Amino acid sequence: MAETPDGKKVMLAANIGTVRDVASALANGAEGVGLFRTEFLFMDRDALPTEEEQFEAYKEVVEKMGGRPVTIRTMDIGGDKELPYMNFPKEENPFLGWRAIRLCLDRPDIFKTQLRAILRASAYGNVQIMYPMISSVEEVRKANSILEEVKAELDREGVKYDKEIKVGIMVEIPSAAVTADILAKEVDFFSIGTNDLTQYTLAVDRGNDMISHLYQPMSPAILRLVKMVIDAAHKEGKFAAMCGEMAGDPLAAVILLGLGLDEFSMSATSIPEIKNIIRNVEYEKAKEIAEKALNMSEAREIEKMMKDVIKDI
Amino acid sequence: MAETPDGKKVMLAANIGTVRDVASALANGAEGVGLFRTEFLFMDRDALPTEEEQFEAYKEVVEKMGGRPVTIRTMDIGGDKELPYMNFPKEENPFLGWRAIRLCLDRPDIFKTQLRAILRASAYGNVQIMYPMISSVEEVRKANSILEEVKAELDREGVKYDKEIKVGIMVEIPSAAVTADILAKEVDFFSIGTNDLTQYTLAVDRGNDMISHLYQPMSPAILRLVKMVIDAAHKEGKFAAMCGEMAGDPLAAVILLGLGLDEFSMSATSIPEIKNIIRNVEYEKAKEIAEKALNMSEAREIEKMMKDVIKDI
Repeated sequence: MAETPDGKKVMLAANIGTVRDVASALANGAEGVGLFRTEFLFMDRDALPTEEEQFEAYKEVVEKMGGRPVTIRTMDIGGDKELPYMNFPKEENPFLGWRAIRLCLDRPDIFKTQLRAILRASAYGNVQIMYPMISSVEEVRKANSILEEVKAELDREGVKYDKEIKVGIMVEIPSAAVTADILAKEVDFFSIGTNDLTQYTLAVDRGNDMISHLYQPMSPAILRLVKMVIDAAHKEGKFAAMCGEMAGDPLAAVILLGLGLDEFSMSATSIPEIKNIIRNVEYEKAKEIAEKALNMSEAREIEKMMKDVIKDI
Repeated sequence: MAETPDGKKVMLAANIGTVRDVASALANGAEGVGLFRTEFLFMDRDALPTEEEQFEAYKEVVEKMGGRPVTIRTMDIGGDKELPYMNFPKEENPFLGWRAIRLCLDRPDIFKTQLRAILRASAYGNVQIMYPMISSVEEVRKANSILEEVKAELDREGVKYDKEIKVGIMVEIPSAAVTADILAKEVDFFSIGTNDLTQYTLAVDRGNDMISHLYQPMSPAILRLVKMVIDAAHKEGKFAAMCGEMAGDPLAAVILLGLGLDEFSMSATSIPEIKNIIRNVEYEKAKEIAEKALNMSEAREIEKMMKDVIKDI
């Protein structure tokens, strides 16, 4: 398992986007699913996914992971996507628009269908709910209110769910990182989504060819937001995960270990590589390295240092 | 002067978008021009503004201000605006795209023409340069390198500029606030652009009516970034300004004052109103109100508190 020579234990989980992916996740040592993307259930179809179709998908993954935690992220879709049954409005900047949790709060019918399926799946294993695109504690409160509604609905129908199901949020909007202490009081965990956190924090559309060079997850700015979220989570006794691609990056492994990240979630094939690094760097050394990294000025300084750290393999 | 009874002074400046705006600024008691928007020189024309046209504009504002500091912001335009001669690319998210300083560093011929006019204008008064849409220190250093190249050009041409000319940045990308301590080593001042800082920090397009209830400049997240910038500037002996619309908002005046903001730049008409608030609130009391505002969790609590604070003045 991923434990430093001096005894610091971390959890390595897998990001998946379909029911099939569980096989590779376990074969590569995944202790759980830190990010189950549910977009496969909504894309390339002409009507919304029914509760039962969603339930069967969630159920199969939850059972095949054999009690390991499965963090299911609710729909993270906006008008930038091709969905004919949705009818999205015209948006000049879709990435800053009506999408994901914002759409769900305005379309409770979609949101409750997915929550009902996830909750019913939690009766068969270890399930966690994760909201995307959270900007403020007020949104989490509204989301959790509809979640309690669905619980009450299933209660009235005689349908079982895990009453202790944990609910967390993707931390991908900068306001969520800067107010992590506030959010920490309302959620059971954070998962740092560095992919979009980098895009919003630097104001850089990764899909834009002309400013690609400005997209730098390994930047002083994002690593300071990472530390912000981890510390706020720990101060409230909650655990901090990361499902962005940084968690699978060997150059970031030692920094994240040093910052006290509880859970690395990544593409399954990256798990053995990160595990090896964790097992070959003391937690006390990693803390020093993360401390140096967070006092650096430019992403290049950090890259060179970590390259030298990985070089010492 | 805008000074609290117990002796805390702040500088009240004016935002302007044309040359003629300077008269109103002086008439309202502006101690400077905290933001000279230069978009008027680029918009609604068929060709780039020449150095001499820009120079004559900058020079007149600088002279009429009579030695008061004039902060001139370089071009802040992207493909969201219609400018045929710029040949902007089609972009999915223009606000996250190739604009302002990112364009200037890719098109230094445009950048140097404007910097040349600004530098020449500084021979006639108190001029300061401000870069928009800075996301990293790497960008500031790339922009300053071009500035020094322009200084060397003027030198060998025998043209005069203020060799002590101060250079600062707009703080509107979240990463710039999170790395203020790093940026403070490379700039002479910050100016907080709360308008765009709010949209980026919350990942909300203010122009999106469907989610415009999420646009909240007076949220904990934004005010915490403001404090971040102010503290970082002061640790390096620099001053922190705000030209975003928050600086002209009477509700924010006491918080901004309490956080230690050095300079309030606003539409000239708003200067007397903010001045009256500053002079009728004790700095010691303002610090406590700011501390409370930053410990709060919703934009509702803060605005509700501030409304009472400035009714009781």
